[PDB]
Amino acid sequence: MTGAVCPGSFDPVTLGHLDVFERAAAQFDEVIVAVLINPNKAGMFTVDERIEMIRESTADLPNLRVESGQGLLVDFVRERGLNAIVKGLRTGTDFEYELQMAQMNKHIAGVDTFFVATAPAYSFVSSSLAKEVATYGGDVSALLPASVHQRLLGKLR
Amino acid sequence: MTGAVCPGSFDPVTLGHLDVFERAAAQFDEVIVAVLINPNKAGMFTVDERIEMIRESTADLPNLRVESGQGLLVDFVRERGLNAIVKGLRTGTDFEYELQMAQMNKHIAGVDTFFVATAPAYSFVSSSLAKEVATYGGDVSALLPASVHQRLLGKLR
Amino acid sequence: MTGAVCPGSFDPVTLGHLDVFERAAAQFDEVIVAVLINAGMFTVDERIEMIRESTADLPNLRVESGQGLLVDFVRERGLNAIVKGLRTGTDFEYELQMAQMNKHIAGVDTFFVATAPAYSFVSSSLAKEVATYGGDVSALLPASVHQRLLGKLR
Amino acid sequence: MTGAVCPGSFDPVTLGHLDVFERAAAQFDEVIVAVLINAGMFTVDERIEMIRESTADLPNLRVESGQGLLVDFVRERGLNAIVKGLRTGTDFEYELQMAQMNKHIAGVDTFFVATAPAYSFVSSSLAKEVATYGGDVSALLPASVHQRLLGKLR
Amino acid sequence: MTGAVCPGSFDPVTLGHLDVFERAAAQFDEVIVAVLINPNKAGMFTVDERIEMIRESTADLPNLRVESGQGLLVDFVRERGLNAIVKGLRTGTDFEYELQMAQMNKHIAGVDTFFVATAPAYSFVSSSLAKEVATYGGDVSALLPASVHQRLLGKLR
Amino acid sequence: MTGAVCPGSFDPVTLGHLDVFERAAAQFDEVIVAVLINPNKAGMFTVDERIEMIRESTADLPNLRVESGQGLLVDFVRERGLNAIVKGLRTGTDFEYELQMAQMNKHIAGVDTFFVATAPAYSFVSSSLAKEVATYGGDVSALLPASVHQRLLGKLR
Ligand SMILES: Nc1ccccc1-n1ncc(C(=O)O)c1C(F)(F)F
Ligand SMILES: Nc1ccccc1-n1ncc(C(=O)O)c1C(F)(F)F
Ligand SMILES: Nc1ccccc1-n1ncc(C(=O)O)c1C(F)(F)F
Ligand SMILES: Nc1ccccc1-n1ncc(C(=O)O)c1C(F)(F)F
Repeated sequence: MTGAVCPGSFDPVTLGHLDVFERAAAQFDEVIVAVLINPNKAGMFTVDERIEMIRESTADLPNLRVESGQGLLVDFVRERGLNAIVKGLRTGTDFEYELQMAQMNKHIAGVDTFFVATAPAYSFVSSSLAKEVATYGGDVSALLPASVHQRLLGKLR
Repeated sequence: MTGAVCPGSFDPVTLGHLDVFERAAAQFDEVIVAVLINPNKAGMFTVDERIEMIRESTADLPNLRVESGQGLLVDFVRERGLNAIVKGLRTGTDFEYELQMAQMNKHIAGVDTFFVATAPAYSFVSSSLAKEVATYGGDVSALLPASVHQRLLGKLR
Repeated sequence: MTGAVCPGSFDPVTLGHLDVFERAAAQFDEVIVAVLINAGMFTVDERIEMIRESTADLPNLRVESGQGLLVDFVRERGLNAIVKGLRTGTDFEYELQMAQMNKHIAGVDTFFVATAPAYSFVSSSLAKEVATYGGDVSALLPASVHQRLLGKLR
Repeated sequence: MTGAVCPGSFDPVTLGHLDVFERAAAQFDEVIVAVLINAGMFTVDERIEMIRESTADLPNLRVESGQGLLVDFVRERGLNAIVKGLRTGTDFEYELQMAQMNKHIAGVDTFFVATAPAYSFVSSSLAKEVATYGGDVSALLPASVHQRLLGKLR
Repeated sequence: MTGAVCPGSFDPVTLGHLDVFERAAAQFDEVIVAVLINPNKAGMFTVDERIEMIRESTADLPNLRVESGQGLLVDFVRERGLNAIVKGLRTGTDFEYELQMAQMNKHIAGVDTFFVATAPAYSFVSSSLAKEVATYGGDVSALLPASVHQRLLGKLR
Repeated sequence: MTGAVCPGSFDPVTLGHLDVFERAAAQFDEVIVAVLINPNKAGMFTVDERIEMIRESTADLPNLRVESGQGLLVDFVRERGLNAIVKGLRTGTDFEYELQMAQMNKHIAGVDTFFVATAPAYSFVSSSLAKEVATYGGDVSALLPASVHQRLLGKLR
């Protein structure tokens, strides 16, 4: 059985992330989405809220599961019998930064990273920019899953 | 039942390519190396020679096979009942160019592309630069598998 | 009386190009599309025709063929601005060199716009290549252009 | 009636910025410099003042402070174009994301211009940093700004 | 009488840095490693510790010396009667950022900057990423000189 | 004695090249400008014309000499008792390409490469773009040494 981990803060999950999840679940026997908890930045949504939002949006992916993770990612991956990470990239400068992390993760733990190019429609979407825009009344409903948008309006109120 | 195609001209295969093959073979049930031939431009090596050099250096990968082709890569992929391409990247400029072809390939045929970061040792190795340096007498033995180096020197002489 | 020139080979014009034309047309009183003679699929007249067909709804745009220095083309028509679309940061680096050169020699400025997201991967070159091998590029090209491209391949 | 907004923190405005203002002013009937309140050296009023002082020769330019979404600022003034300067391909990538977002949510377009070559290395941040340690940045800043910067450091 | 300054925070020095030091020392009559301290931000290591770690791994470079400083790098350079800075680069984004500082430094003080490309093996090594990975238990022994690794582990414990 | 080689086609030498030559001659005891002859592309100026133009523009650099070179650059460098190359860069994408060549040259012959950032005024100038512009009556006199411009007008007639 093949498998990969899709890591991120997902605060909140976007349609870009979801596209990556779907494409991973289509090519690996199992996919684990790792929602990374950071004690430093606490973000807009709690880890449990983030997990629930992802589960709602991935309800039709039976071979994908969602968990919280903390600390060194390659430990999270290897603890679950896997040794691949799958991540989306939206630009060359994204690649450069992620490349050093991928080479580091391969060096320290033998864990591989597979990158997928963003769907063209979501090349400009990020969690941070979506939150920023929404905070000032901008409409980001076309960039987020249905599950997220309603919950986002709520947090803003 | 998972699988991916690793495409290239492989004229000749490099250690960088072999690294990608090994990493693909580790993460997918089957891997097909697609030796893509330009029927209008002979390279340095014939199709038979390219395939032999790849086979000799992949003998320890039981789930990898090598086949040639031409025309649209996505047709090669789909006619084998697969839907994924695996390719290596070295730079951010690599990524921009490949992103465009990856997005085109997904658009016209639904085929996805997964990129892996080059092993650091091979980030400067290319088929073209290896051929160029060897043409002028530089030592490229450490960048090419054994199956390649002296065949290359033979071509040049 | 504002104006800009949108240059390119446009062989053929894509929906990515048309997007840039419309955006230029929305912000400048006068837009001239400059079809540059440089070697490819469509003749200059054919390219001009495909563009005119696809830009009928833009009253302040016209299409002309051009040769020689782009800056001469621009200045001989009383303008001093170029409008061009970009997809990547590598696009910017290459175009930046030409933009600074053009400003240096003739005082002609260049305004760049970011590609629409949907057309990130579309280029004349790649569309021709894919169509040549039977790939469907109908969603990447103006309706008129697409039929004409089929015709060339036959 | 064409127009564009040139946004930034301008803390302080540099000769690189002023170059972009002049170039925008040359191609659009109306330019509004938007001084964004976000945390730094000069107050909003001070930044506005330094810009007005340095743009007296541009009759079709005015300077206003802004808060909230840039697209709201732009649309509430009847415009739908942003003009911004770029130095590198990395600049383009970051700005491209915001430009496509801004177009998506409000239909506001963005036009980028390449920096003048002489100002490739100038930024408000680096000029302040260097001046703070006694480096001479007088050739990188408008005459007025430079005196005012000295004053802040004293 | 030729000479160059190799600047950095070196918190801690990496094998990538050491490679740059060695290459500078090979091409200039004297090299000064400038340990630049932010008087307002303690790093992980004190100035004395940073200098010791660099000295212990450069003992075989007779024409290299190590000194700390703060403020404008160009003043450090000129007060030693020198006019050149030598720095390593890994990426094109590295280059854009350093180009801006190099052009500023030439403008204000006439000091030139020479960049060298990272050794391929170290292209993913940074002081910050090494500290981050070690903080969470990853093995970074092969990216840091002997003079550094266990001191780092000691800091973390 | 320290030294470096400054390689290029220099067809014709530009003020950007000259800035690099001056900065190299200021930091190394000797500099050799290697005018690379290519049998494929024959260019606008003969090798001897290119050498003469460079000598005129570098008349006040007594520690810089100009020679023609052919074949593998690292052989040219090592044959002259040197093991450094100095080259200018005008952008990050220039760096990426040159980086692979620098890593290759270091690998095959132990020859180092030092890069210098372009003077801001010449960031847009190249031999090719200068020739192209001049061919159609554009004025590139501010971008080329005095020696070149007159000779360029002549070739165009
Ligand atoms: N936008 C996007 C599209 C495809 C794949 C990934 C992304 N992506 N990458 C990082 C992030 C983030 O904001 O955290 C995202 C996005 F949020 F999903 F858009
Ligand atoms: N060098 C390299 C390393 C990892 C994956 C791929 C490669 N790669 N990439 C492009 C090319 C090329 O020849 O064009 C190669 C290489 F050839 F395998 F080395
Ligand atoms: N990694 C590296 C390799 C060669 C030259 C320099 C470095 N380098 N570059 C930046 C940095 C950094 O720590 O920020 C380093 C490293 F730290 F030495 F590794
Ligand atoms: N333009 C420039 C500026 C500083 C250093 C180098 C250059 N450079 N680099 C390559 C080339 C070339 O055209 O062959 C040049 C230039 F031609 F000098 F501008």
